[PDB]
Amino acid sequence: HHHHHHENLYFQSSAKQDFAEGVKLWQENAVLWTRLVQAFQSGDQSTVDSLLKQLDANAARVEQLLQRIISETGDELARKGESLFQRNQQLFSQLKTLFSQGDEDTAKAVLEEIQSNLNQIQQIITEAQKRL
Repeated sequence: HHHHHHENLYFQSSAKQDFAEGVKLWQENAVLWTRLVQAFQSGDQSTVDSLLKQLDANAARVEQLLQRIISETGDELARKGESLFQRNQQLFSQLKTLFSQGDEDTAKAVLEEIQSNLNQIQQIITEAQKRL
């Protein structure tokens, strides 16, 4: 890893490593969520639920990685991203309830919220890379 930024920044290479791992997990989540939406459209809640479990697991994994970045470096962007993943975790359990009830209408709206969160996370990733 390299940190040759012209600004006096204290980003750690081990934090950058954790960041890279978090991004890869997010990329996986992006694929899993994309498929989730496809399953949602087809009405296959059983696949959706399974994917939500994977999405939640990865979200927690990234959360931990971001906390490590905060602990070592103190990246405010990691904190921002963390809260977005934490919200997604909440929304994943919200979907679980909604699909258990059968309320796909609201579940759609929740998925839309998750989408916008993923977009914000992408922005965090982009800007974090700039600072790294």
